[PDB]
Amino acid sequence: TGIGTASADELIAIADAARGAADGEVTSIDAKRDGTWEVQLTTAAGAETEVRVDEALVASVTSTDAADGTGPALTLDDETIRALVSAALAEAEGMITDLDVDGDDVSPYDASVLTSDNRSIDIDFSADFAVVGTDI
Amino acid sequence: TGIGTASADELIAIADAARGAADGEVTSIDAKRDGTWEVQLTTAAGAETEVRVDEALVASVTSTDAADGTGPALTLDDETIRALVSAALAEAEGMITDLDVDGDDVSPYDASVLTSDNRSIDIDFSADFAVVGTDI
Ligand SMILES: [U]
Ligand SMILES: [U]
Ligand SMILES: [U]
Ligand SMILES: [U]
Ligand SMILES: [U]
Ligand SMILES: [U]
Ligand SMILES: [U]
Ligand SMILES: [U]
Ligand SMILES: [Zn+2]
Ligand SMILES: [Zn+2]
Ligand SMILES: [Zn+2]
Ligand SMILES: [Zn+2]
Ligand SMILES: [Zn+2]
Ligand SMILES: [Zn+2]
Ligand SMILES: [Zn+2]
Ligand SMILES: [Zn+2]
Ligand SMILES: [Zn+2]
Ligand SMILES: [Zn+2]
Repeated sequence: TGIGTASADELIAIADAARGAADGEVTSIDAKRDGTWEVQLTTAAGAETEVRVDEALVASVTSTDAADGTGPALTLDDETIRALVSAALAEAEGMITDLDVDGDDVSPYDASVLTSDNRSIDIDFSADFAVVGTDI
Repeated sequence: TGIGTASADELIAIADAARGAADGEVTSIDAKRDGTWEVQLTTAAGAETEVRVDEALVASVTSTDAADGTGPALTLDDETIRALVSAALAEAEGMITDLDVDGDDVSPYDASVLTSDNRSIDIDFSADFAVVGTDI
């Protein structure tokens, strides 16, 4: 794939990840061909560790709104995210920026595509994943 | 920046990160302009949570080699990674694939650049960060 990075900041992040999984100072950062990195740490003594370092996602709660006093009928289960992402990218090419199942019940799903133009396209979909609305 | 993704797989990863920080099924995935995502989860009851989701790096130990029976004189401290990454990219443009301070003592530092050509350039540097060697 596109193995490697041009970012000192990323390499430093990868050194830092490894630095907290084992003792010793960093003596090698190496891109494996899957997408992961191997970092070698090395103690004053000469003890070598090898640390795998992967892209992770960390999730922290930001807000909260207790029960108004209805759950959701539909949801962004894995099926549903994959449908919307095709449907949306078919209708307009670019980066997906928003998916929601909030909607207005006859258009239950929404996606926002961002485009080279830096022009946002708010797309509206039927329960059956057909385009029913655009806003460019 | 390049806000968004064309990857259902990434959105599903982001939904999954959030799914494990709070209860409820996912009803919104939204890219914030820093680089993070907000996921809204929603319980059967109607309780909304918002979850921040960031790029993280996770580090797991892979191997180990106890003391042969010398630590490292030099190391890839943050200073040193930033020097090598410029020095290397100056000498040859592309993605950095390896940094090491193993070397042969008169060339204490090494970098590997990967290039559009898919041609690897193994570069060799003095303690003073000058190029002393290439291998194309
Ligand atoms: U390795
Ligand atoms: U990621
Ligand atoms: U909320
Ligand atoms: U949204
Ligand atoms: U938000
Ligand atoms: U990253
Ligand atoms: U090792
Ligand atoms: U290396
Ligand atoms: Zn609130
Ligand atoms: Zn899943
Ligand atoms: Zn489903
Ligand atoms: Zn709608
Ligand atoms: Zn809309
Ligand atoms: Zn071993
Ligand atoms: Zn640091
Ligand atoms: Zn230093
Ligand atoms: Zn060398
Ligand atoms: Zn070399």
